[PDB]
Amino acid sequence: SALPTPHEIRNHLDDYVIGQEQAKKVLAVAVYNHYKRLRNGDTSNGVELGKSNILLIGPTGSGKTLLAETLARLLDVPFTMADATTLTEAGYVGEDVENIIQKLLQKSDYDVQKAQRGIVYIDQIDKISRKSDNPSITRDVSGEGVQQALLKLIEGTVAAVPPQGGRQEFLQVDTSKILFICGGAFAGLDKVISHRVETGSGIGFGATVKAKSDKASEGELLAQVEPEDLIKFGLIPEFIGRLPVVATLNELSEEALIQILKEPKNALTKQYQALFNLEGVDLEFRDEALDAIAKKAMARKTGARGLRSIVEAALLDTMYDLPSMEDVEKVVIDESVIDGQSEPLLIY
Amino acid sequence: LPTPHEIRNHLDDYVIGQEQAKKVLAVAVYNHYKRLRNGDTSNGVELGKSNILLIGPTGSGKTLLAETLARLLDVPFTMADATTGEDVENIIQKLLQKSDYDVQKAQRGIVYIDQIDKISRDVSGEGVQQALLKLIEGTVAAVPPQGGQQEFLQVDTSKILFICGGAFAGLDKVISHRVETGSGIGFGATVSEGELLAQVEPEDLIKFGLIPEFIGRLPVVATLNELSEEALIQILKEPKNALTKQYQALFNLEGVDLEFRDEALDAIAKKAMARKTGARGLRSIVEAALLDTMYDLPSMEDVEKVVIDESVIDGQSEPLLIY
Amino acid sequence: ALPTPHEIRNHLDDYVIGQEQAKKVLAVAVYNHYKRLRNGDTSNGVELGKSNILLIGPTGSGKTLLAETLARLLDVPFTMADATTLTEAGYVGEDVENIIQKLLQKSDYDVQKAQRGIVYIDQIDKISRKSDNRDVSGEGVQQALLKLIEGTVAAVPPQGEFLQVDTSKILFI
Ligand SMILES: Nc1ncnc2c1ncn2[C@@H]1O[C@H](COP(=O)(O)OP(=O)(O)OP(O)(O)=S)[C@@H](O)[C@H]1O
Ligand SMILES: Nc1ncnc2c1ncn2[C@@H]1O[C@H](COP(=O)(O)OP(=O)(O)OP(O)(O)=S)[C@@H](O)[C@H]1O
Ligand SMILES: Nc1ncnc2c1ncn2[C@@H]1O[C@H](COP(=O)(O)OP(=O)(O)O)[C@@H](O)[C@H]1O
Repeated sequence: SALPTPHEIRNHLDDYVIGQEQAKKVLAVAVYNHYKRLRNGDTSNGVELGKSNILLIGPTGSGKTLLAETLARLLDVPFTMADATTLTEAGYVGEDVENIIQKLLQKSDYDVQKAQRGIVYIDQIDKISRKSDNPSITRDVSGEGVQQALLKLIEGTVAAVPPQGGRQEFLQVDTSKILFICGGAFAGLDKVISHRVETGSGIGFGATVKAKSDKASEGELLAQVEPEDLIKFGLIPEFIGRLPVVATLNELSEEALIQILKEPKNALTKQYQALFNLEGVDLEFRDEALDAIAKKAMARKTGARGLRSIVEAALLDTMYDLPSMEDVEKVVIDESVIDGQSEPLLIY
Repeated sequence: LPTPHEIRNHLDDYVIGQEQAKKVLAVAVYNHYKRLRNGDTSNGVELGKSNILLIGPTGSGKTLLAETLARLLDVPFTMADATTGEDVENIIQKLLQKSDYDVQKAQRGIVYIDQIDKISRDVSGEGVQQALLKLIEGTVAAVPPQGGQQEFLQVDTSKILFICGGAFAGLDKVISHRVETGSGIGFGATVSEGELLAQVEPEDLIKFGLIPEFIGRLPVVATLNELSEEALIQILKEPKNALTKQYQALFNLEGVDLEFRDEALDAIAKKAMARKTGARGLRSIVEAALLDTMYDLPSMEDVEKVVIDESVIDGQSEPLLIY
Repeated sequence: ALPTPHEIRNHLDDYVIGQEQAKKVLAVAVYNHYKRLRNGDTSNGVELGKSNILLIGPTGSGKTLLAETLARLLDVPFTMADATTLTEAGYVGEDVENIIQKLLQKSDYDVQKAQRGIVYIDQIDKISRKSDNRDVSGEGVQQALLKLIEGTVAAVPPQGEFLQVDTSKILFI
């Protein structure tokens, strides 16, 4: 009945995530502390055990969704994944907040005692930010109105969930023990933080001019974030209080992309290597081709998500004639193959 | 069991004029089912799925490639539409009808979507792309088996392949300025589109309106640029299920011969292109022409053969009869 | 050889006036329906296109009249249903299977004679999809008719076990 440690869970994620050290510590410590809180259940000397949610921040295609999915594999309690862009303020045409709890029970097979001990994740949280700039009569619903509904959910209270797909029977489900991991790529947040921190100068002659912001520093700038910086973005102070912990994820570097195709077991290189291993054929991928693929990805400003297009576009012809081909034991791909000038060398 | 070369020939029998698209679907479907025969038991655990994205004009045979492929492969297949807040559960239950409410057999089925560009730029517009993201990656949806037990069956969405079909409008202008040349308005500046679509990339799709997260799930790309005029004639002659052969077979049991000269088929190509609808707007041209002939053919006696001329399509003349 | 397209148009002219083009279309589809069932799927042409009818016209144009006048001239039974009272999931309003039940009453429970029957529906616009305001009178009803039109078998209690009655051979208007 031994629970996993923060070091053990961190090593498990290293085999599926690359280039994110500070964020791994938060999820490991939070998930570790989560098991302890639910396990004790105000039975030990420690009475009224609190809760601490997590707020992930990082650019697009940085790996936020990856940590949420890979973590659920080793996680014992259930896990779900939703989006807040479709939520509405209790009555509009779009959606209801309790739909999140409905998807949670599907993973737990309608086990209330087991669902309360589960974990929940939210994606695209930046879309919830104030839209109208200190709103007017329009009564923003997609924005501010959504945060107010979540306030009680994140803190803890009973709710109502349809049993088998309704919209006259509702079951109560507490949420004080349920954890939430909100995350969404924020747009323009770097500008807001930079403008606030690095400026103490007027435009006139007498005012002194502070020399700062020499480099962009996207990774090091988000580290200096604070709740007041988010208020200018559009978030409410009450909502930020429900999410005390913060995590800053750095963008992807060129060399980082090479590691993603070699270190993790789910790398596409290992997938295609195993795709031909069943056929009794070997595969190879030289460094001359991997570094070039990273340049094509950054050139297209698509990131690691749009990386399969570069691989499948090259091996399209080879995969077509490979099944019919016989007496072929190994295939070698070169940098020229990625450009398309040459064809991958085949070993008979 | 099949091979890319074997499936290419079968597709060729019912489809023509699209050579590059055949190799794309062949290797894709081949490796897709390979993962089902052998899953995570090999060293390459958690083999990811490769979705497919078709790009071509309307009536360019986008639906036939998915529909005909489904017939060849003994697996279920349904047809979805981008018009149908989430409204994503209807697509799952729609597939179980053909599969007789089977979990494993349905999971290996394929699904097709039409008018995928209609949502690019609200819960029915851009809100649909965001919802599909999880569907095109893997999830489970409740589906009442038989309609009703008070229970539901779980059907993963990682094994089911998706083919997002559609026709992008104005995409040619986006790629021209980015790759070929910035022109169209100047004097020296240059004032088929198919060749341009081959050089398409995901970066151009972002300016079109699509979401990069949505495009990342579909690395495969297909270019059903256009259909040739002769191909239309071949479409009515090479496929065994051609409409020309249907009417020919319709009158065979009646004991009357039918004919279709080449000088009459070329006119149908002009009316088809004039409507900018492709092969879908073909029966309207045929059924509207043969309506007069079919109306009085049973009444007429001692007629063994019928000939349709080019003038007949226009309607100015009457189809020649043979006694 | 009871039906003649040249004669069927002459008979409708007695009871209907002002629609010459529409009368020609019905004579072709109606004649093609029985011409097909005379030799079912035995010809060389495989995957033959299904023959159905879609009447579209303004008010008082005679849509409902053609359905009634046709049945009188015709021998096979006829039914006149409506999409306004149809519901889904066995609700209190009505079920799609009721259309098959009424057909047998006209045919006196003759499956061989019922498969060659005609079907007519009015106010098809009512089942048109609408944005969410549950909506039972909509897409759900269309799905039942779609699987029913594409050809299937539906349970029918004989005389009020159940009987299976194919529908790929039954016409729909
Ligand atoms: N650190 C990483 N290591 C390996 N693969 C990664 C990493 N980060 C991103 N990826 C790849 O990018 C894909 C998408 O990751 P996501 O977590 O969705 O990125 P993202 O920043 O969350 O984008 P969003 O959620 O739309 S803002 C993953 O399935 C991986 O293939
Ligand atoms: N072509 C016609 N010739 C003669 N009388 C007609 C014609 N069409 C309609 N009528 C008259 O209108 C009455 C109703 O005809 P209907 O077929 O119900 O018209 P309708 O347009 O089909 O109505 P709906 O909207 O389809 S229920 C008939 O009983 C006739 O008196
Ligand atoms: N290359 C082709 N060969 C044979 N038939 C074709 C071809 N392209 C289109 N068709 C015809 O077009 C019809 C399907 O059109 P569809 O693909 O649904 O149009 P859209 O893609 O605009 O929905 C089929 O009946 C098919 O016979």
